[PDB]
Amino acid sequence: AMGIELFVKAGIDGESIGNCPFSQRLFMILWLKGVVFNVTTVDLGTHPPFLTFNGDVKTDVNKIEEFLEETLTPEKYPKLAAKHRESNTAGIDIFSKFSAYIKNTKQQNNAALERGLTKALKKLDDYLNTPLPEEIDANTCGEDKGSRRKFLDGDELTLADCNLLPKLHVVKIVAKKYRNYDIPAEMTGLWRYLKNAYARDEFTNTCAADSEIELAYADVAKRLSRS
Repeated sequence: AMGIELFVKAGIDGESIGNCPFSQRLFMILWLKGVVFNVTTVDLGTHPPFLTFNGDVKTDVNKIEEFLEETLTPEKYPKLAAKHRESNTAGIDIFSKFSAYIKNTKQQNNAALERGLTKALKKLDDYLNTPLPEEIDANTCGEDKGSRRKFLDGDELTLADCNLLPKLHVVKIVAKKYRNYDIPAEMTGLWRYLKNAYARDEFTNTCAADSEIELAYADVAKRLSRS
């Protein structure tokens, strides 16, 4: 549990944080562990973020996640794994539906691709509004018999949030910029969750700027040119 050097994507100015949900994932985990670590922004290009632990390189973000959760343990470090399996699968198809949506150039497919994104957002909204069994037991449910928990697994950030929140933020920023798409406000559980994340330094201070996320997709997101 020493000598941790994180390497994340650099923004256009060479110093600030670039757009990379996987970089922010690892940045959030390390921060939420309370471990001492340094972070460096580098070009990276198409390469994934990575870290060194006591001078040994660790690669592959999912393997890095397991290594950190197994190496930084109680009592000195908190366990961050979600306790509910549904927390690990909630929202899993959102990024892929968003990507297919912003990449299509045919106006004929836009409505179906938008409904697919909206539906995948709605399943995530349902999970965040359905009370977890401990909330029902604790009678901590909202007056509407709905969940008021702050994040996927409970009121604490878990590894599943470190995965999903960077991607969901990118979806919000990019779908708005390049399709004028708004995550419906009636998705109150999804919006409660995003705003809970925006209120936490661990997300906000590891986040790439709005302009950075939008510019990073300027070649990826396509205009509805063809019919």
